[PDB]
Amino acid sequence: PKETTIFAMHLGKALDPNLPVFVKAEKDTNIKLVNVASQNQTDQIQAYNLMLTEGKLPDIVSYELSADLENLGIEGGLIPLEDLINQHAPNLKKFFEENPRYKKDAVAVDGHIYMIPNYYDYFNIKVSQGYFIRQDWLEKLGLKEPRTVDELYTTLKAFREKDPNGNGKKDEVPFFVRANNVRKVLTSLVDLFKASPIWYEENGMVKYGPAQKEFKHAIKELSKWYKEGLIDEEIFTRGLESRDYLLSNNLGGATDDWIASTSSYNRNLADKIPGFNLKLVLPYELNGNAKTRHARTTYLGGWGISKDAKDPVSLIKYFDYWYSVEGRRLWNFGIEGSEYTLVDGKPVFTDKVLKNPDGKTPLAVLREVGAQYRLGAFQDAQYELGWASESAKAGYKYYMDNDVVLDELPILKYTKEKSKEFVSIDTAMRAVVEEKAQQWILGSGDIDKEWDAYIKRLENLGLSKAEQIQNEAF
Ligand SMILES: CC(=O)N[C@@H]1[C@@H](O[C@@H]2OC(C(=O)O)=C[C@H](O)[C@H]2O)[C@@H](O)[C@@H](CO)O[C@H]1O
Ligand SMILES: [Ca+2]
Repeated sequence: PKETTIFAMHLGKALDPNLPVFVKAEKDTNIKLVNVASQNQTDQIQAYNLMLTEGKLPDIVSYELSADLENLGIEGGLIPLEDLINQHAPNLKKFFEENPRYKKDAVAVDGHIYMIPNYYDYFNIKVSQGYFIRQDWLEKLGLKEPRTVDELYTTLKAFREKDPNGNGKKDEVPFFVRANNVRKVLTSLVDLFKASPIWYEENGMVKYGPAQKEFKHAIKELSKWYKEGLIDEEIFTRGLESRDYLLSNNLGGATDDWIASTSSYNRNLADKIPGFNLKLVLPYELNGNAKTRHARTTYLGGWGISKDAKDPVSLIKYFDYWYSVEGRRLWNFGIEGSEYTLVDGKPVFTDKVLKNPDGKTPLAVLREVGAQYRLGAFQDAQYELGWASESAKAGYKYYMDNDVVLDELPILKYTKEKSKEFVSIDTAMRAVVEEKAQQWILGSGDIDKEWDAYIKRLENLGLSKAEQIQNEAF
């Protein structure tokens, strides 16, 4: 039994090594994880920053912000992994050989690998979020499916004012989102208005979304919709249970969220809310613009081995376990005999996952056992297709066939000084954006009055230099 410290959080939860997935991994690898993040910590960014001041680094450092993680490597906090992989990680060695695009995500500008990313199965499923609306509420109110942002506005107003759930109460929450930080709230609100809360590419150039007039318009509109009760008054505080709560209580009318899990509610709530039909629609058009910037990335976050780890060989073997057939299946599907059984050598989920008696989504059930826990593993789309509804599967194709999805800007990588400065600027600007966007949407500040000063503040923090760094790396 090898006791191994780790910093690991995901979706606001510190990794619990007693979860079934990690107990099995412990048996198979003899690695016993001990988290340095405690169970009452839910802010991964603040926890990571605090962790950096605590002295000795944990053996394994997992983090969702890969640019920060790579900077830690460049500074010597994380060790290079490439020799460790070549000598002791045959599964990872093979994975990088077979997948050059994925290998590119793991290699820093200086040629070292400081982290193993958590890869999506991008070349099998590359869409992410889509727009959903309560078709049964449309039918009840005699309304057509809205196809433009103005029509959405009018439709949401009808949801708010005309009691579509039929209970005589003004309790409807027309548009809602699902998030565990301010960035994710903004992400699922501003795409409506063809804005972006992050960096994006435009004709060969890299631009900062929150500095654009499209973002100003998005926030100004959202402020109006907020005041009129068309978007959830609790958007910034409701947290990751928002969708579960608002749909299961027949309050929510529309959202922007991941296609498979959001599609699971029709079956999930069919008995509880007769006629419930939360239906995928193409992104609403804004003056003819039919595009969404919601796309799956090749990876999200990653983990590395710190300079303070006593036994890195043992740890790279732990990293490698997740790329074995059995280890990858474990990460993706949970435990054989519990979450799935093998049928002709292929995992098929059980009723526990597919027909959960407490209305948990299939993905929610899988996360509860430690499956899909973001570390540095490789997702398998067969897991997603294994619980996705027929409507979800048709939905992927709907979005792809209609060419509405714009690829995400890959995370750019820089040389050491530029990387340190970019992350510093990017982080400082993020704080300003998230402060002002809340103030403006909630009505405590006036965006028309304050926008120019906000832009000057971003510039003061280094927006132009960040723009230059981004475009050199592009
Ligand atoms: C890597 C990871 O855990 N990503 C999180 C998202 O998970 C995706 O969610 C869905 C879905 O249909 O809901 C399908 C994908 O298979 C799965 O990877 C998602 O939970 C998101 C919510 O904000 O958070 C990501 O970190
Ligand atoms: Ca009502």
